Amino acid sequence: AVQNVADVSVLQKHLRKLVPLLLEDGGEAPAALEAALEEKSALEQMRKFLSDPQVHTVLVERSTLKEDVGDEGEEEKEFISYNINIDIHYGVKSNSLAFIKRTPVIDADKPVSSQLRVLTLSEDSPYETLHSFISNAVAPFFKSYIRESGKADRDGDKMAPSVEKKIAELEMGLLHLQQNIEIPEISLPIHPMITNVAKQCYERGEKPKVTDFGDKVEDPTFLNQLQSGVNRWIREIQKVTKLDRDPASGTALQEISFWLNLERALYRIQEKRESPEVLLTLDILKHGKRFHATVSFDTDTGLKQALETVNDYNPLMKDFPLNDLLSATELDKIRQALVAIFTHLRKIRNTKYPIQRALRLVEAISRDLSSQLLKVLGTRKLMHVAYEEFEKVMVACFEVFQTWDDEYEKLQVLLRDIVKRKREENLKMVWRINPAHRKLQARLDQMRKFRRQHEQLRAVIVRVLRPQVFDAADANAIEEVNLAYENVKEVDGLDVSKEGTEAWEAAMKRYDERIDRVETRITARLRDQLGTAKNANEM
Amino acid sequence: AVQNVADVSVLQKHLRKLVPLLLEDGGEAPAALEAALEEKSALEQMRKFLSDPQVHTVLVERSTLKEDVGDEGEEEKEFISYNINIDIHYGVKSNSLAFIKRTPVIDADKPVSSQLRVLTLSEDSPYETLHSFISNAVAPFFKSYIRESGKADRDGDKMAPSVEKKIAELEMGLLHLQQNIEIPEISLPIHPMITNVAKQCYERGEKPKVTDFGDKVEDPTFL
Repeated sequence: AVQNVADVSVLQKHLRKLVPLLLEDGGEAPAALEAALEEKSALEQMRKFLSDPQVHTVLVERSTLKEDVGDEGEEEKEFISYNINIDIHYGVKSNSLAFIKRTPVIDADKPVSSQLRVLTLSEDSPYETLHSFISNAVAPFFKSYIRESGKADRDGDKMAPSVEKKIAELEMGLLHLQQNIEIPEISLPIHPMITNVAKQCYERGEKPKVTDFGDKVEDPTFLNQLQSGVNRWIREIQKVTKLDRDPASGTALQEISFWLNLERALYRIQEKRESPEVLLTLDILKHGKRFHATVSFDTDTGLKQALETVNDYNPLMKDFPLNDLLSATELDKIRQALVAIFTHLRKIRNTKYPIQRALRLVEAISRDLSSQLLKVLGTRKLMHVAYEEFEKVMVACFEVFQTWDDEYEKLQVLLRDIVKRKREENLKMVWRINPAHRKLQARLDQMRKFRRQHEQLRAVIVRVLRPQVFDAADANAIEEVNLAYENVKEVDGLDVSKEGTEAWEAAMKRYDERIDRVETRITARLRDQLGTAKNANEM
Repeated sequence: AVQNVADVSVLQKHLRKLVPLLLEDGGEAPAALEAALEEKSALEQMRKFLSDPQVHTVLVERSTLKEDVGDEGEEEKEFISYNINIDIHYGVKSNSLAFIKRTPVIDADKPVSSQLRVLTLSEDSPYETLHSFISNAVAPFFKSYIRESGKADRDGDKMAPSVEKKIAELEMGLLHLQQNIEIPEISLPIHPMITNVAKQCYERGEKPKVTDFGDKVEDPTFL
């Protein structure tokens, strides 16, 4: 509710004590914070924040500014820059603190931190952060709250279980979190003095030497700065190298993009650390026997085993038929690409790959198929596709689907071959894969059925419905069947909604009620025309 | 990861200097936080949380307990206590501080506070808690970044608009989550000794009357 408006001093001191540890493991309320923190620009902002019972967002940041300095000797300078915002956004190269007022007006007499919750910003990957942290912060908490509150006990309100289900839908629906951000390389995050000195020592074309750095070649502080910069670079490249998109929650296109991305990134970083600057930095730090940095660089590459992990190039062997599929618009070329990609998947046998990842990618390929064949059938315009042409295009599509079903069975055989490999290590043996195109195909196949019967229902009208070939019921029933036919023809087509199939089923049971009316009429004509004899028109 | 691990002492002292600023709004560490320091189970759970990268979540629950009273007509007092939680739980009348590693790898040289992620919760209503906090935490920030980072111009992931609709329907459902106070029936407190005298004189098969308490019927402090 609305209460007394808190003062600047109490919360200012609170945040001043809280920040420096959370920001740089210390600092004890740095003066750069207090400079613009006490500024009227921030002061009136926070006065409005406390007073207005409508704003509950704020963002106090402290960017470690990378001040580019043009003076000769170094490239950049570390800087401190406190920033004030009333809205929350991704601060670049900084972590921020947000404060949400749980009470629309906050006072100091009640605890400010009790009526206001604290958030701290992530700069490395804010989206992955926020997702994983809200999951781990609410999903078990909300489950425990549901259990203790007995929401399952009172069935009058059943929306809390649904909101738990949709929280789960969020948490398992987006795992990529805009993964594969395509970070191929960065700048050199090491000591700038050495880099610049070596730059002028090499632009002269005289092979930068040990002595030209002066005492810095053996200075303990200079070598420590080199070690810190090398450690920062090695940590950054480790972070970028350990990135690996989850095979699920994505697509085959995402997988191939990630594969090519990591390939080119490792290609460029295996050519970047070989620059003379890095070599001379390592040499002159080891000159002072800085062996820890050397062994870290030797062991913290973290890319070699990844290099053999990507040394399989049958991935591209499959990717080429994947591009053929993405370019495919006709069924024959579609299962030609399927045959090719199956052959390449059989060829993957000689290489090493995570088998669960491979199975997930196979399922992703199956649903990518489902999607492209769906757009193909939509292109074929089945909404009013003619009878015989519907059957013909169905024969083509269904034989293509049977070819891909044979491919699926051969993939199961390849999975048995995988298990033949797997007796080398004997890990988990759980397999479950099912493309949903089945249901699509399900609808497909059932439509075929009505088409068949409708053909049978046409000629007999000229034959059995015609009077010995009454006229009134004859005309009535032909109008019945024709209007019901146009109804079941324009009611549903390339439509993929299964509830559309159910509505079609209702339409066809009305169809069949007219059919059975015709059956009763023709059988009545039968029986009233019977009783004479057996021969020909009698029976 | 485990290459360098922050010590128990440094992290525990950081929490000791951090908690009172939040759960007392700038106060000083109480005897509950002293127990938190000395709680061997907490002492081992924080070590497991800091070391094991399998779980990056820890929760400290400054609990309020219904302290029994002997006063002259004044209801039972509340005593501040502490609880440790590797996982997270629905705390009741017990404030909570959650610490989940923003940086999955654990390094003592890396600033531990800048290696961790700080959340907190006071028990007023989980419904409005989750709704308002997710709203003012993700809506402006998420839409601001997707609009400003050029992702709205990137077709690599149309995942973002779908999850925007997802966030919106979270906020809708959680704001409509305002139905029940959820206070159907609570235990009736009188006093321990009267209740146990009644139970012990009835379990024998006898009706409790004024006589069983004996002297307790005319004791002004007891009454």
